[PDB]
Amino acid sequence: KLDDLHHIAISVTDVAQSVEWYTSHFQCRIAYQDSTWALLKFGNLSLALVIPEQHPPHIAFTSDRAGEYGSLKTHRDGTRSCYIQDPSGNSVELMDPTSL
Amino acid sequence: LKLDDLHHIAISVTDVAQSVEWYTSHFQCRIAYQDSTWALLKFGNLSLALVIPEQHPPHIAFTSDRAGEYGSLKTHRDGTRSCYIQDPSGNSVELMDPTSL
Ligand code: NI
Ligand code: NI
Repeated sequence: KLDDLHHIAISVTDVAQSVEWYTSHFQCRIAYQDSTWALLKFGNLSLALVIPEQHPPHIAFTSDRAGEYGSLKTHRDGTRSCYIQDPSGNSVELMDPTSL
Repeated sequence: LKLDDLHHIAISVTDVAQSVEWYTSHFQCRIAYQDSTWALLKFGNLSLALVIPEQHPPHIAFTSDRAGEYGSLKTHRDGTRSCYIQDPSGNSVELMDPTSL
């Protein structure tokens, strides 16, 4: 039972400009969008386009042991996750599968 | 109608050996490939690549029925094919020919 990626947040310089580009190149759906970040649903996961000042980039995994690495925070959408960094300084989020 | 997939992500790390240890410790994932310049970790729904940026550039790869419409496809040693374009912010984007997978 391999852990899954849940979503990847990459830095962009202009959210509307990015959403225009990704949706014209890729078969995807705009799940959420304002002026500081956007979320694009793909078939196997979702891609957040983020202004790093407003929403830092990161990669999120599901983990049965997310709690063992940090205290789970509850988000407005009802899911639970915590953040850590890998040895390089990359932001890694561990989603609580039970909160999905 | 049918959504495209993210096929893999390659993120920059400072040290491939240590990064492999960390990810394989924190997550249920399989090492699929590894050298001193990069590694490929198999998760459930895609693969994660850990690259030294100066050897293998970080990028996100998507499967696309129209990959060849955006750039000339390149058959890689492993048989698969893909082009590389750039998003407005300069993020490297690889498009995979689904028939080559
Ligand atoms: Ni997140
Ligand atoms: Ni690639």
